[PDB]
Amino acid sequence: TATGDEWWAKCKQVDVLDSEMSYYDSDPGKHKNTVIFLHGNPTSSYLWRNVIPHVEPLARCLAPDLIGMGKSGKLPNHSYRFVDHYRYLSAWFDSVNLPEKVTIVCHDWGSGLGFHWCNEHRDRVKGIVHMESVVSPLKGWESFPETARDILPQALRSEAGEEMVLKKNFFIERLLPSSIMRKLSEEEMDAYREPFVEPGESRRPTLTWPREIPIKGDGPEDVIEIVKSYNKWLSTSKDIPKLFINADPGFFSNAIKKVTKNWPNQKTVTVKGLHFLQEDSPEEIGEAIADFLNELT
Repeated sequence: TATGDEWWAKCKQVDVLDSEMSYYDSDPGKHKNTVIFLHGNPTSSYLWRNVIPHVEPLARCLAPDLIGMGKSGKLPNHSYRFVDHYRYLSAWFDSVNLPEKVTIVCHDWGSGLGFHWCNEHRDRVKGIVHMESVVSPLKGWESFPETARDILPQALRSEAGEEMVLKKNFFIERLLPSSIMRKLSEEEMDAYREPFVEPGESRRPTLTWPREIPIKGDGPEDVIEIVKSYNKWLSTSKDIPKLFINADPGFFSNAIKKVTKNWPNQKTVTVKGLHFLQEDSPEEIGEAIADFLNELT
């Protein structure tokens, strides 16, 4: 199912600041119940292709490609830091005729952006669904999941990051399949490869993202402070219904379950998967989001 071109034929484009962003939108401009799906690294809105159909009968579903990723525009200055993504994503939020409140569904760096957007736009949030998410700064390279303890310091956050990612597409060719339980069809793999076909700066988003991970003591301090701030808000957010979709065995999920154990007003459902759990349990994730929306209403 689902070529890259079939998925992106369903998506529209919108000008955003000095560039353009691609996004899925099941109901352009409608102010009915609305859900926004945010992917992370190194994926795109394609990641949600099998989840969204379970939610669409209840809600307008939007799923943007983050700037520099999917079919969204590439930036000539190739500056793809968290604050740069948040600039373009915030403008996108203001450009797609959203209703007064929305539910955010987010994954990985999509949750970093989504949690931050929510923290800055608190009266626009009717619920948050998060999975394999960025819920806290990390204490050190020790609190990272075991399969990546060495991958993140050495290599990507090093001088060697450029050659592994920009030249040999390490995040797409190695990391992505390494945290999916099944093996992707080459159709699905080509859909993930398409935004980063050309070697060089086109792949810079997949290298800047691991360099943004908030490691206390290392940095970056600006992301560390963004994450601490929205963690503080989330941990006392009694009025914001939350659904944590726990991946078993997961990647970040074990650590997230601990960070969020006492978060008020958070329900947990568990599904099978590693980090990219949408590729192993999209049906269960979609039906859990559908249940969550019905509880909100």
